[PDB]
Amino acid sequence: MENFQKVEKIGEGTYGVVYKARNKLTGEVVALKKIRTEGVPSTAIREISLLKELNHPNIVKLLDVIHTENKLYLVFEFLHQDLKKFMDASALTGIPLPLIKSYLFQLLQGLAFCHSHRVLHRDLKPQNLLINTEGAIKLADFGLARAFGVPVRTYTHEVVTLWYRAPEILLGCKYYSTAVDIWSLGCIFAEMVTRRALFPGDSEIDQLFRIFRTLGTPDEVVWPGVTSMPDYKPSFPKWARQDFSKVVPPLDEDGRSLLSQMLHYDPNKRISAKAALAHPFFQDVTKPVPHLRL
Repeated sequence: MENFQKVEKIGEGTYGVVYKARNKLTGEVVALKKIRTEGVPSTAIREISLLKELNHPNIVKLLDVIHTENKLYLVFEFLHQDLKKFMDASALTGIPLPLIKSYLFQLLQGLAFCHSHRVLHRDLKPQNLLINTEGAIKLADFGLARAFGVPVRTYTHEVVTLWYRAPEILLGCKYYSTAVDIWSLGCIFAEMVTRRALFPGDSEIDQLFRIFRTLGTPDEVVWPGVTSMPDYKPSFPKWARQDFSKVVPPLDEDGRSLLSQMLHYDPNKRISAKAALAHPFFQDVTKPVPHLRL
């Protein structure tokens, strides 16, 4: 809009270009996201308006929803870097465990908040986890997936990553529960620790099979009702579960215990954000300052 001066392009978003901009009135710097045409369905407008109310220290603040000239612009709080870039920058040495714990702890607080309001993300990934120089990490784009379905490709034709997608989604479950977000966060937790994506699938079946080879092909024992899901196939190969000691070294026993609970197949058995915050893994949690060189 005319009220904002585009400083620069932050990157390509799921729904449209993302710009760093300055409000010509408050002088504040923000993140402007254009959402991609008939006239914007009232459903999306109402949903997004509700998002302006779910405010939390670990949720990127939605400053304004600008709907003008039949176009949508979301104005968000600006943060200088995302977890994906931070992880890439810390490849040689890896994010210190204390910071990993702090980040997971804060992220769970964010999920617990949104989940308590029955709002889920559905597309959590390192790219939408933002951090600042003070040791904070925040979840970006929360609640947008429900307002605008998550596409296979972005407006730039970029392939939306499947790496953090929960198995119930891959198996065709039409109704998502807050458990999908815990799954994603579990995958992210494992990636920060090992410095390598847990399940880097490059297709839905490849993603599903990578999960199967690590956690074992799910059956009626560990996941009641799984064999009756839309995309389940009795012909799926049968792989045996691997031991977490092999999956995420050198994560200690508390970490492995919590990760296992965040990666449970049955969405109903998967640990909640609230319960995870009480896990012994966070007994010695602190808030370290990450070293960022902007």
